[PDB]
Amino acid sequence: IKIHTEKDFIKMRAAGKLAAETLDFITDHVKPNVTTNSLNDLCHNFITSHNAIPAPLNYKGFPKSICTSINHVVCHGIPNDKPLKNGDIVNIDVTVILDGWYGDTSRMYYVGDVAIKPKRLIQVTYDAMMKGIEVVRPGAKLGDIGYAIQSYAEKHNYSVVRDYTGHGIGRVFHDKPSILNYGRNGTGLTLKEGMFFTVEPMINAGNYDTILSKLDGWTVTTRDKSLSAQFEHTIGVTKDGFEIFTLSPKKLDYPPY
Ligand code: MET
Ligand SMILES: [Mn+2]
Ligand SMILES: [Mn+2]
Ligand code: NA
Repeated sequence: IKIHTEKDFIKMRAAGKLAAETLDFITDHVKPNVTTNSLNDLCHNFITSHNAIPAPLNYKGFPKSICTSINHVVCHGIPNDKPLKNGDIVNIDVTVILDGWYGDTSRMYYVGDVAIKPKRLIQVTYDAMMKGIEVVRPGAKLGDIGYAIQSYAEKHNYSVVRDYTGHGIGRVFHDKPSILNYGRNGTGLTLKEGMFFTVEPMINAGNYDTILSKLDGWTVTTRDKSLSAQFEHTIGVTKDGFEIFTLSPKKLDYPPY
């Protein structure tokens, strides 16, 4: 696990800011009848016009510049030509590379008028992410992150996806260690100043089991077809706490926006 210094923190602040600015920008474009392919092109040109690279583009063959995951899609959805429908929920997940450093962040968006139950799932997911980030400091352990997220989700009768995790990040997209979204207090490796990683819980309204698309090699869905929501931030461990690199500059942290 790589230990970074202040010079690298400066670089990660800039990459994370741009990733978060991409998500602020896309907000007003998420409407009924818009396709995820349209949203991908909007984000692509925003990213590149800011002197940066969309990390997902051809990453392990991924065919688009962002991930867009609708309703029972858990993560890694591929932008396509289907119109978004009133009542849908969508995760938009952006990663930019700026001067060689990766900024990774996602948020949930409402499409038109959304029902009470999807809105509850979204809110719980955001809150759970923040419970996880909030334990981070040198001497805390990875399992403390997972316990905080899992406890918060499960107290609301939701489940935590096990098969996909957060990750180290910096000059690499996906580095050590794996940041599990479930766990037990006081277990796992010890956090240290200078570590960078993501916190990206996926929370299901039903059971935690997921399925990977046999057809596109990427799209993950809930096995029970229940709704799933996700938020993500890129963070760093400081001398006595954490720093989030991907905060929305416009304070568009969670919907409604
Ligand atoms: C094809 S990019 C998959 C990236 C994943 N959504 C992440 O946040 O790491
Ligand atoms: Mn991401
Ligand atoms: Mn990530
Ligand atoms: Na979803």
